[PDB]
Amino acid sequence: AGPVTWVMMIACVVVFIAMQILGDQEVMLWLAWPFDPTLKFEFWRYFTHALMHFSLMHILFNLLWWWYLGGAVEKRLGSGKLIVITLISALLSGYVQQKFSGPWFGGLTGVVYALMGYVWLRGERDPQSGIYLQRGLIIFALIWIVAGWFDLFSMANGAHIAGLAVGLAMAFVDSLNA
Ligand SMILES: CCCCCCCCCCCCCC(=O)OC[C@H](COP(=O)([O-])OCC[N+](C)(C)C)OC(=O)CCCCCCCCCCCCC
Repeated sequence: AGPVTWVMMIACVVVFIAMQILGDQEVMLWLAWPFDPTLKFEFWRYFTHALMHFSLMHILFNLLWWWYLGGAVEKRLGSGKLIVITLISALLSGYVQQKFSGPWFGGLTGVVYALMGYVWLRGERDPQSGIYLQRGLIIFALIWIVAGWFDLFSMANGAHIAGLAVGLAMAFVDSLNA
C-alpha cells in the first residue's frame, strides 16, 4: 500500500480513538460537514466527514476494504487516481447524505462503494490495468453491501449509491481511454 492508502488509515484510526475518548460530538464539531453558515468556507469539511466512524464494525470493515481496494488503485494506477476517486466520492456522497438527513454523519462507506464500483468495473472492462476485484472478495462485498443496506451495521443508502455511481462512471471512462 502507498502513502495515500496508509495516511487515510492512520487518520481514521486516530480520529476513531479520539471519538471514543472525547465523545462523538466534540470530534464532529471539528470535522463534520458544515452545520452552520459561518462554517461554509471551511472547505476541508466537505471531505473530513469521511474520517469519522461510529462503531467498531463501521471502521474495521471500511478500513479493510479501503486498504485492499484503495491500495490496489494506488499501487497500479498511482496516488493521484486514488486521491481523485476519494475526494469526488466523499464530496458527492456527503452532499447527498446531508440533503436527506442533515450534517451529522460520517465515515468511509460512500468512498468504499465508489472504490468497489471502480475496482470491479475497471478490472472487468480493462484487465490489463492490473486492477481487479477477486471473485472470493465479491462474495464478501455483496454480504457487506446487503448488510449495510438493511442497516445491520442508518438511512444512508442513497448516498452510498451516489458513491457507487462515481466509481462506475470513472472506471468506465478510464477503460475507454486506457
Ligand atoms: C460484517 C459482514 C461483512 C463482512 C465483510 C468482510 C470484508 C473483508 C474485506 C477484506 C479486504 C482485505 C482483504 C485483502 O486485501 O487480502 C488480499 C489477500 C487475497 O488473497 P490472495 O489474493 O493471495 O489469494 C487467495 C488465495 N485463493 C485465491 C486461492 C483463495 O488476502 C485476503 O483477501 C484474505 C481474505 C480475507 C477474508 C476475510 C473474511 C472475513 C469475513 C468475516 C465476517 C463474515 C460475516 C459472518
